[PDB]
Amino acid sequence: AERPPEETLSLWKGEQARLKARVVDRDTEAWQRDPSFSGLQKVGGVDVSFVKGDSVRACASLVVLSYPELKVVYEDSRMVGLKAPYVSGFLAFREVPFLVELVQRLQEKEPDLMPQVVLVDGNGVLHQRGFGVACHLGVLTELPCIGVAKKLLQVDGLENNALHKEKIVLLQAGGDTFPLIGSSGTVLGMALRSHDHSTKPLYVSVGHRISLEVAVRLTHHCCRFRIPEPIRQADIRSREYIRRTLGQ
Ligand SMILES: [K+]
Ligand SMILES: [Mg+2]
Repeated sequence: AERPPEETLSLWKGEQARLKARVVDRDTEAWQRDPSFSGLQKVGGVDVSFVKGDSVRACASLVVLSYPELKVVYEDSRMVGLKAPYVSGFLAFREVPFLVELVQRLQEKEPDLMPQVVLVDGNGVLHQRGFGVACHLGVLTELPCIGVAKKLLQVDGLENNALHKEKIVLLQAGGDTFPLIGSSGTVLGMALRSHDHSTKPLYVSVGHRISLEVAVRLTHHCCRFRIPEPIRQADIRSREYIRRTLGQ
């Protein structure tokens, strides 16, 4: 509903700094150091869709897909009540509690389908304070997480200016990338052209327990369309559930 007061945003910033010390930005799973990701069998995807008329009602979805076939083997959607509006840089405080609850519900119902990695709609370390929603989910669940964003977060001097759009033009095939370098010189993420018949890139960053190069290549391998299939299937389910709720 209402934008949070400065007292709340300060506490949220403090919480992000405390948790950021737990981010692991290298590979820690045997399949991640395999040239073909042999051993990777389950890739997760999450989405939260907010109802057009209601600032309280939302639908959170978790899917698990087989790898490499990308078939849905687990799905869960839930209507939830929002506690916070969208504020850029504080996305996790609007939705990460629902995602954690979705992972806990999977652990109770189908523990053998726990994903080995989760694609999250939104940034990881490409973030105002280096701790976006993909890092936040990763630290709370200890699952490997990848941040996949559909627009460029303009932090650390990153801009969607004419030079950025030129670089996008040079991305000519599915799988082409260019690095996102902050003013500090740090590599924050990668722009990725995710398939041959899309021109607007994805922006991929490390969430937790994965390296950037592995994060980018896996994201590419999950793309049948622009949006990686685990996120895409969670989107589809969240919106269908909202539709059926309003009657349709
Ligand atoms: K989402
Ligand atoms: Mg989505």
